[PDB]
Amino acid sequence: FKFEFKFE
Amino acid sequence: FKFEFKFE
Amino acid sequence: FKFEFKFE
Amino acid sequence: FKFEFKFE
Amino acid sequence: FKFEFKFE
Amino acid sequence: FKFEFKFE
Amino acid sequence: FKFEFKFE
Amino acid sequence: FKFEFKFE
Amino acid sequence: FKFEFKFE
Amino acid sequence: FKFEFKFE
Amino acid sequence: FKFEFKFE
Amino acid sequence: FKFEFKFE
Amino acid sequence: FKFEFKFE
Amino acid sequence: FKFEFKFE
Amino acid sequence: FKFEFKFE
Amino acid sequence: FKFEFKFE
Amino acid sequence: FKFEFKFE
Amino acid sequence: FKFEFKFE
Amino acid sequence: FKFEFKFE
Amino acid sequence: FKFEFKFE
Amino acid sequence: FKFEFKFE
Amino acid sequence: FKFEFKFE
Amino acid sequence: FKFEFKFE
Amino acid sequence: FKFEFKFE
Amino acid sequence: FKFEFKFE
Amino acid sequence: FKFEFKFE
Amino acid sequence: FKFEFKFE
Amino acid sequence: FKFEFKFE
Amino acid sequence: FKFEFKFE
Amino acid sequence: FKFEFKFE
Amino acid sequence: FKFEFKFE
Amino acid sequence: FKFEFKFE
Amino acid sequence: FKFEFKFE
Amino acid sequence: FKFEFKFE
Amino acid sequence: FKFEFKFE
Amino acid sequence: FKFEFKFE
Amino acid sequence: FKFEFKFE
Amino acid sequence: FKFEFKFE
Amino acid sequence: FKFEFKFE
Amino acid sequence: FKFEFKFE
Amino acid sequence: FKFEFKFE
Amino acid sequence: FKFEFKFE
Amino acid sequence: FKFEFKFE
Amino acid sequence: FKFEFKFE
Amino acid sequence: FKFEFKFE
Amino acid sequence: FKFEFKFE
Amino acid sequence: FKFEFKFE
Amino acid sequence: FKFEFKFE
Amino acid sequence: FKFEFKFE
Amino acid sequence: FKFEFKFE
Amino acid sequence: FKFEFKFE
Amino acid sequence: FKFEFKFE
Amino acid sequence: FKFEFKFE
Amino acid sequence: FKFEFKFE
Amino acid sequence: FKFEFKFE
Amino acid sequence: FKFEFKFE
Amino acid sequence: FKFEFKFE
Amino acid sequence: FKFEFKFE
Amino acid sequence: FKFEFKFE
Amino acid sequence: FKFEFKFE
Amino acid sequence: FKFEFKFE
Amino acid sequence: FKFEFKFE
Amino acid sequence: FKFEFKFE
Amino acid sequence: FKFEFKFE
Amino acid sequence: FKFEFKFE
Amino acid sequence: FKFEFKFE
Amino acid sequence: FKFEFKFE
Amino acid sequence: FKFEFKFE
Amino acid sequence: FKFEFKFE
Amino acid sequence: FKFEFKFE
Amino acid sequence: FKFEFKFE
Amino acid sequence: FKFEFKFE
Repeated sequence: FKFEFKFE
Repeated sequence: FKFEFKFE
Repeated sequence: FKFEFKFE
Repeated sequence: FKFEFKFE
Repeated sequence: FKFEFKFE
Repeated sequence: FKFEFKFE
Repeated sequence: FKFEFKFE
Repeated sequence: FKFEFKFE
Repeated sequence: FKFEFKFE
Repeated sequence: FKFEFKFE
Repeated sequence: FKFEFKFE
Repeated sequence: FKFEFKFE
Repeated sequence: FKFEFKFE
Repeated sequence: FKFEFKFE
Repeated sequence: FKFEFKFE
Repeated sequence: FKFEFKFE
Repeated sequence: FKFEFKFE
Repeated sequence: FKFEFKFE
Repeated sequence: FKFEFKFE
Repeated sequence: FKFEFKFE
Repeated sequence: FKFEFKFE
Repeated sequence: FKFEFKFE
Repeated sequence: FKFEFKFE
Repeated sequence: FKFEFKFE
Repeated sequence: FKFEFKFE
Repeated sequence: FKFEFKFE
Repeated sequence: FKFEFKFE
Repeated sequence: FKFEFKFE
Repeated sequence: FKFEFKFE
Repeated sequence: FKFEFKFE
Repeated sequence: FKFEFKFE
Repeated sequence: FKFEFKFE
Repeated sequence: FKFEFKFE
Repeated sequence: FKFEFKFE
Repeated sequence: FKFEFKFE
Repeated sequence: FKFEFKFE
Repeated sequence: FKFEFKFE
Repeated sequence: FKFEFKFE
Repeated sequence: FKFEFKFE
Repeated sequence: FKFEFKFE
Repeated sequence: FKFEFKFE
Repeated sequence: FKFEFKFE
Repeated sequence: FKFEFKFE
Repeated sequence: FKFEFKFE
Repeated sequence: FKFEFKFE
Repeated sequence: FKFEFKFE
Repeated sequence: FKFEFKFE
Repeated sequence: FKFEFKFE
Repeated sequence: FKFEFKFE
Repeated sequence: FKFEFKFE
Repeated sequence: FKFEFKFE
Repeated sequence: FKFEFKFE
Repeated sequence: FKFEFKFE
Repeated sequence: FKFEFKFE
Repeated sequence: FKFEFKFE
Repeated sequence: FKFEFKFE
Repeated sequence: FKFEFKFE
Repeated sequence: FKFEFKFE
Repeated sequence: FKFEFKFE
Repeated sequence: FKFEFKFE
Repeated sequence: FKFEFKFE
Repeated sequence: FKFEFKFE
Repeated sequence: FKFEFKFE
Repeated sequence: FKFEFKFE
Repeated sequence: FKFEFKFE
Repeated sequence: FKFEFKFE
Repeated sequence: FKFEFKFE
Repeated sequence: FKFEFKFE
Repeated sequence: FKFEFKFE
Repeated sequence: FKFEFKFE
Repeated sequence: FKFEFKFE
Repeated sequence: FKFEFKFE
């Protein structure tokens, strides 16, 4: 159950 | 169940 | 069951 | 339950 | 229950 | 309960 | 309860 | 309760 | 209660 | 209460 | 109450 | 109260 | 009150 | 009060 | 009050 | 007051 | 006041 | 005042 | 005689 | 014989 | 016979 | 006769 | 028979 | 007849 | 029967 | 009839 | 029956 | 009927 | 019944 | 009916 | 009943 | 009814 | 009752 | 009713 | 009552 | 009512 | 996060 | 062979 | 997220 | 065989 | 962080 | 068999 | 850091 | 069997 | 560094 | 059984 | 380096 | 039983 | 190198 | 019982 | 190399 | 009882 | 190699 | 009692 | 910023 | 399967 | 910087 | 399952 | 630099 | 489960 | 360089 | 559980 | 080089 | 619990 | 080469 | 508890 | 080669 | 407690 | 080969 | 306490 | 082969 | 105290 959050 | 979140 | 969300 | 957090 | 925080 | 902290 | 802190 | 500290 | 400190 | 100290 | 000091 | 000292 | 000194 | 001295 | 000296 | 001397 | 000398 | 002498 | 099965 | 089935 | 099932 | 099961 | 279940 | 169980 | 439970 | 229990 | 509990 | 207890 | 408690 | 107690 | 206390 | 006491 | 105190 | 006292 | 004092 | 005294 | 599996 | 799996 | 598989 | 697992 | 498991 | 586990 | 476990 | 453990 | 344990 | 331990 | 212990 | 110990 | 001990 | 010891 | 001891 | 000892 | 001793 | 001794 | 997701 | 996310 | 997450 | 994160 | 985390 | 981190 | 940590 | 670290 | 540590 | 370290 | 240590 | 070390 | 040590 | 060592 | 030692 | 050693 | 020793 | 040794 992955979750990535890239800001840039 | 991956979830990608790019912001830029 | 991927899900991408690109904002930019 | 991974959680990725990139900032750059 | 991993948690990564990359800054760079 | 791992916790990753990269700074570069 | 691990904790990594990479600086580089 | 491990604690990692890399500096390079 | 480990503690590592790698410099290199 | 271990304490690791690498220098290379 | 261990203490290691590796230089190399 | 051990004390390790590696030099190589 | 041990003390080790390894050189190699 | 042991004292270890390795040289190789 | 031990003292070891290993050379090899 | 022991004294160890290894040479191999 | 022991003294050991091992050569091998 | 013992004195040990091994040669093998 | 392997069998890979990826999901995500 | 190897067999992959990558769904995503 | 080997069998993998990687969900993520 | 292995069976791998990854989650994340 | 071997069985792994790696959650992360 | 092993059974592995990883968490993290 | 062997059983591991590695938390980390 | 072992039972391993790792923490860290 | 054997039982380990390794904390670290 | 052992019981291991590691700390570190 | 045996019981170990190794602190280090 | 033993009881081990290590420190170091 | 036996009791050990090894400090090192 | 023993009692061991190691130091080193 | 027996009592040991080994210093080394 | 013994009492051991080692030194070395 | 017996008493030993072994110095070596 | 003995008293042992070793030296070496 | 329920799971169901059948083999053979 | 045969295989079956359910998620959620 | 049901799955069905047959080989051979 | 059969298998079942629940998380959370 | 509850867990449930059934085999066989 | 059966299995159950709770964390936190 | 509470723990709960049941087998069989 | 049954098991229980508390840290901190 | 408090500890609590119950078995059976 | 029961168990309890305090450090520091 | 204080210690506290209770069994049974 | 009960137990107590102080170092330093 | 002071020591303190109490049993029972 | 009771116990006490001083070194140095 | 001074020593101090008290029992009972 | 009481005890005292000096070396050197 | 001087010695000093007192009992009681 | 009292005791005294000289060597060499 | 707000987000909401539903599946099934 | 339900999800939620909040940012900023 | 702020963050909030909900699952289930 | 609830989560929170704060930065800066 | 500041950081804060909450779970549960 | 609560956490805190400070740097610099 | 400075560092501070809090848990619980 | 409280922690502190200083470097340089 | 300098270093300082505090716990508790 | 307090600590200090100096090098060079 | 120089070294210095403090505890307590 | 104080310590010192010199080398070379 | 030279060496020097101090304690206390 | 003072010490010295010379080699070569 | 040469050697020299001093104590006290 | 003084010492000397010669070899070869 | 040669050898020489001095004490005192 | 003086010593000598010859071999071969």
